[PDB]
Amino acid sequence: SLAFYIATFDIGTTEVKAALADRDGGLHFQRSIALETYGDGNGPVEQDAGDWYDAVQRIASSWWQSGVDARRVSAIVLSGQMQNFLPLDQDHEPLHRAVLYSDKRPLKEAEEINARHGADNLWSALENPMTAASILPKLVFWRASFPQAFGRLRHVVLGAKDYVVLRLTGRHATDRTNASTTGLYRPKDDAWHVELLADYGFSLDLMPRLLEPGEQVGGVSALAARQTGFVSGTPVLCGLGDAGAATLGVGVLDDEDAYLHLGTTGWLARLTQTDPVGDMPVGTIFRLAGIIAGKTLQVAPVLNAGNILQWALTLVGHRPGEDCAEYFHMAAAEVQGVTVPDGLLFVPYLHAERCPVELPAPRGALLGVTGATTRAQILLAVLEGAALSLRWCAELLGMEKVGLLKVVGGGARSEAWLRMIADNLNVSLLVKPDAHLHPLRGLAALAAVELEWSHSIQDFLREADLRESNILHPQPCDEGRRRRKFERFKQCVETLGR
Amino acid sequence: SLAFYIATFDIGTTEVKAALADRDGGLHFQRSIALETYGDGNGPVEQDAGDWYDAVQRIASSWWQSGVDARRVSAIVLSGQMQNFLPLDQDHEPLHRAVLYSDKRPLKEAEEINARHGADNLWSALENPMTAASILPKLVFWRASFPQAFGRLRHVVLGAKDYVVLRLTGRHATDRTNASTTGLYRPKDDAWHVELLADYGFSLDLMPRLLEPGEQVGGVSALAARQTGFVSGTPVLCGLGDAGAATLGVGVLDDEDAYLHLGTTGWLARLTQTDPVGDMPVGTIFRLAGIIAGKTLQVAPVLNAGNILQWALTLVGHRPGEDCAEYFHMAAAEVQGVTVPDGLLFVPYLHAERCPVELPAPRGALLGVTGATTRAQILLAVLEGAALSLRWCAELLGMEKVGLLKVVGGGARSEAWLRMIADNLNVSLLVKPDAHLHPLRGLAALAAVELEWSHSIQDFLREADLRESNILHPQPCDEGRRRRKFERFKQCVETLGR
Ligand SMILES: Nc1ncnc2c1ncn2[C@@H]1O[C@H](COP(=O)(O)OP(=O)(O)O)[C@@H](O)[C@H]1O
Ligand SMILES: Nc1ncnc2c1ncn2[C@@H]1O[C@H](COP(=O)(O)OP(=O)(O)O)[C@@H](O)[C@H]1O
Repeated sequence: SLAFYIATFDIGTTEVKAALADRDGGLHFQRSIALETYGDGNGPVEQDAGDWYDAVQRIASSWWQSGVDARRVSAIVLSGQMQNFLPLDQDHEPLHRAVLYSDKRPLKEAEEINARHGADNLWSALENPMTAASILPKLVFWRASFPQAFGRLRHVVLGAKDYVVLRLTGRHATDRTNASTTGLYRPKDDAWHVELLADYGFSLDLMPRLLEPGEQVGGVSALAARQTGFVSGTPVLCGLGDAGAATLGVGVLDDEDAYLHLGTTGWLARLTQTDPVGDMPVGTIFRLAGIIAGKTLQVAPVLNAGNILQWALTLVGHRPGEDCAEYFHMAAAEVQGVTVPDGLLFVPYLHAERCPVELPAPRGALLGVTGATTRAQILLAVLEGAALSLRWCAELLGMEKVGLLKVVGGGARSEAWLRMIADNLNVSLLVKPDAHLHPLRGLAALAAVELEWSHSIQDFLREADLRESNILHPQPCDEGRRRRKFERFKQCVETLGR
Repeated sequence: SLAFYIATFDIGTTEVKAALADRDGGLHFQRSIALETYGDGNGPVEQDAGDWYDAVQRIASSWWQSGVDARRVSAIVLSGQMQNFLPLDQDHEPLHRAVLYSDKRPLKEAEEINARHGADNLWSALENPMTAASILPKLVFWRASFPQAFGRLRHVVLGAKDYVVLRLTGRHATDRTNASTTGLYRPKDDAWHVELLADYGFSLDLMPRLLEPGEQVGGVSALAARQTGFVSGTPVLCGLGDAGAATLGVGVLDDEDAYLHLGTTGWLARLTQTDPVGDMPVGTIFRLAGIIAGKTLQVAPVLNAGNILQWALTLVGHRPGEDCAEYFHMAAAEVQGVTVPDGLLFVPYLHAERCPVELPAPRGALLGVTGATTRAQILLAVLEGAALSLRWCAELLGMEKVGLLKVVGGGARSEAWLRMIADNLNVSLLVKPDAHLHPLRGLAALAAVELEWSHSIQDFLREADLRESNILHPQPCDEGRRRRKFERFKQCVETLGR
């Protein structure tokens, strides 16, 4: 016999990762192409969409030239950045650089939209945040500044991998998981928010068609075949937003499954059965549809995360231009066998925050310092404080029934932090290494089901897994005492607001 | 000719310092005897009074055996600990260990006294604090626990050097500066608080006679001559409390002269013309009489001072048993050329405080931390925060007309701190080295006037001074901006109180 593969891609924020997936869950011919970002962190966060496809071309070229036969690639499926704004003309050419999710320039427009429609009405219909990062504001903001370009507007792409899917098949579509993030989509009606788009003079024709991740969008076109070297007619599946693929990739499949992304920034996620939406949160809470039939990923986005620890390296003598390796090492060494006093408390919002609280301005403090306070206790309180933010998020997400938390990211390198998190959230943790491959595993599994390589996604992931860890469980604690420090921690955030 | 000398002593908290003073302001045959303190910092702070005299004997012996002729000693004068409680019997023997000023065990008794008499009445009459450290509470507390000993009570010594003066002459006296500290003395009537002592069943006979520092208490008695080797009849002057002698010693003589003691703990002092006492302060403010005719030293006692800096060495890696030298060095190096952000604020009450605020419990915090905050900025903010406490104290003392601040103590070793203090208090500083000799210079000068060696104290100090510095002046500042950070600093202390 001969090997067949699924071409998997992630169009991520800083790079494009790819691999050819065999039926046994093996990921081969792994590739990585770096993408540039524009804006220098002064407000704008943009990319040239062509770079994404350019990246896909380069990877496919490198595959054929590495002896891979494009006919043995039985399907193409991608994940990528969610919540983009990308305006295209009639020939599918960008009218503007892609504006990324982290761009939040349109403050006044989001304010207006919320005022005009009612925040409770919008929340009630979208089940998600309407903020400066949402697509409607970015679209309004753009129409006003570029009226000519706007005249030529024909399509609005809302996820990075959707553009590449467009380049490949010539059809404009997206997944419900990504749609959720946009603040343009109604989960309950399963449709774009018609009256809201019409009220601002935007046609439905601008919207992509909604598709299941496993549905075929179309086949690779003759032209795309010439551009990439894929075989014309090779199935291109819809795929899904990277949050969806990453969580699928690590086995987040069942009710009360949960996930934690601990990078420079982070997010905590709880999968559950789709329920009637509750009252507006006083903390940005996403509810992503479409990852599993009948289930919703409840996500709390965290802006102060692994960056809190990174900051604290200053405490052990780190300076602006130095490699951080030796300092993470000292910090870990120093907090060994240390205990944090009930009175010592670190509030970790060194940057503006969304969850668990809206803080447009930082609120960073070290409280309860006495003469007996050591630097080691400080370092630890930082981890504790960061973990208390996380417990706050879990409380918002309703995670009291979650048994196990899948953890990814560089943040998990702090053994001391993990311990803080398990203990304070009172949940077990399992670390999942190689976070860059996760969305690819998820995609490969959904593709495998569609190709009839496997009966289910679950079955697929569990096999690759025999291919290759000990769960970390919480120490026993004075529930009630950890709980009192937790409430005080809440009172401190409020009190620091004056 | 041949040298004549004044025997000067300071009966301090941790040691007895002494020297023979010539007429040119020279201090010779310097001695130091260490004293032990009992209580292990668990509440009690006591010493054996006999140790004080024992120390004086040993020093005088060492003088005669070093070729000094006791007849050339023309007067004996001492300073020492103020605000002691020392109960003696009819033979002048202690009925209890001397209870030092820092002892504050009698919480309930001070509370009772204040309730019974009115805090405003007491303040109005005593012009000083009535607290657990005051002599009346300690006396009540002692009578209740030792009724037998109390039956034998005949004299109550209120300053350490007064006991030694008692051992030397056989007369019981004290100075008005020390009397002030006791909460038993009425400045305006110039007398002990009769109704207050009588109301608690204590006779006036227990009180020492009030004397000027320069007045002769008596001559060395035959017996004391045998015990010490001094010449019988050698004048023993009354002398004064160490705060009085230390400030005299450095030239604090004129209205709006000021003084700063920056040790582990500290105090700030402003000399001014005796005025009608104002309303009770919400911050422990002493008003000491008797140092200069018609003038009053206004003192703010600080409990968080050089100990704040000492604590901060933890930040640069200091650990419990290590020598501190190299760490003070790094901290100084690290804050060089650094600026403290207007938003970064350190509240330095790592221990309970009296001035500028009553804080029975610590209130230590680092506020306004952002991601850009460095350790160096932290170190500096600590100094700034400590200095802001000091500015608060100056504001309480009414120091807006003070031109120059005489500074003593190990605290002054931080060049960076001095700069913070000058800038924030907006006053010039002059550091006075060898703080242990200060009370001796002061005593020697007052003695010199009495012996007709010099026409005035001022004249005396200014000469020794030709024997041997650049004043440090404040940088120009946005008054108004330093002032806004100062007010915020006040608001933060209150807000941290919940
Ligand atoms: N050696 C380490 N030990 C502890 N944490 C680490 C270490 N190195 C990196 N980190 C953490 O990794 C975080 C970023 O991880 P990462 O997964 O690359 O997220 P991101 O792609 O968002 O920057 C940092 O903020 C830091 O706290
Ligand atoms: N090398 C130094 N540099 C800066 N400050 C110093 C240094 N060494 C000692 N100190 C300060 O000295 C203070 C104590 O000084 P000191 O005059 O002996 O007062 P005390 O007798 O009350 O303990 C400490 O709290 C510390 O901050």
